[PDB]
Amino acid sequence: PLKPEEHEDILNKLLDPELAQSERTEALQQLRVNYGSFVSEYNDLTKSHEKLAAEKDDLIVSNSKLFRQIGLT
Amino acid sequence: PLKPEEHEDILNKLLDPELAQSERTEALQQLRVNYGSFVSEYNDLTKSHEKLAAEKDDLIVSNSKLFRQIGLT
Repeated sequence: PLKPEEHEDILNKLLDPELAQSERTEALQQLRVNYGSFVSEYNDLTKSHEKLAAEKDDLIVSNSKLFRQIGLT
Repeated sequence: PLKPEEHEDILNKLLDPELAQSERTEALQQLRVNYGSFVSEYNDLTKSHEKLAAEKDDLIVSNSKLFRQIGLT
């Protein structure tokens, strides 16, 4: 969910070798939290889509058989 | 695109305050490389799951019409 820009700033902040240890730990924690959530959501759309796909496949085959008959007649 | 496990490794590597200044920028790049991808696949997936969703409902509709039609013959 973090806009590539927003995420970019963080990548920035972490560039500083002299960044406090408290603030750089905080930054890496946000990357973690955000990445975990992202993966989660992506993982849903991916299982939800895989299913939605299966249904489509059934229907394509089903209809291809029916359509072969609108031709018989 | 980057296994949670794989991303977890990077975030730990970057926690070390001593890490080689050249080296943290290197790894700090992957988080931008990978994050670029992710934001993409997720957008295409959403762009695709929308479309599939529609096609699915239409296949249902065209399945109903095909069937019913063959029955008139």
